[PDB]
Amino acid sequence: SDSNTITSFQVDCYLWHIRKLLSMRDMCDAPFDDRLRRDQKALKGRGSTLGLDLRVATMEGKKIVEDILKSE
Amino acid sequence: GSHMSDSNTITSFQVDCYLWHIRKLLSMRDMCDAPFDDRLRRDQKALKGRGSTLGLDLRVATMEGKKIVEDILKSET
RNA sequence: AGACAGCAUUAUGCUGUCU
RNA sequence: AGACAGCAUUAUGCUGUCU
Repeated sequence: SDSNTITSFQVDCYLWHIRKLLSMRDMCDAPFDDRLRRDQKALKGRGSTLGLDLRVATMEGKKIVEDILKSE
Repeated sequence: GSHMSDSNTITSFQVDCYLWHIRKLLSMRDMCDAPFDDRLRRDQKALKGRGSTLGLDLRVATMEGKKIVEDILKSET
């Protein structure tokens, strides 16, 4: 395993989760939803390549993002 | 005369600006991999083009995006 | 050699926004 | 009709992780 690869996957999962929440509240435009769909497929493959549950990785990404924002 | 776009087009741009800022922080702390930086560089380009088309300053949209992201994260239940 | 993701360029099809 | 961003598919060149 590569730390930065893992970290970047978990962070990408968390930001997808934020984007998904925006889309579910019907607050995004169609190209935003198009990127949502592309990235969802992409994260399934990245997670499977890494042997990581996407839900757990999303939770870890949240922790990471909170830390890097706290350090601002 | 001139019109600002629909609400959702502006919201998506502001959210993307703010999420670009979060991603950039990860890169500046050397916590990302190389493809992640590749996407960072692509999207910084695209966001400048979008902001120009929209008549919006991405530095302002970033701060708006910050508020939108926090209001939906707090409201998440 | 394979799996996976991306970037760049290309061609084709399309979506959105603005004018 | 144009500008911008994107999505899909194609081709070419790369980058990264894993086996």
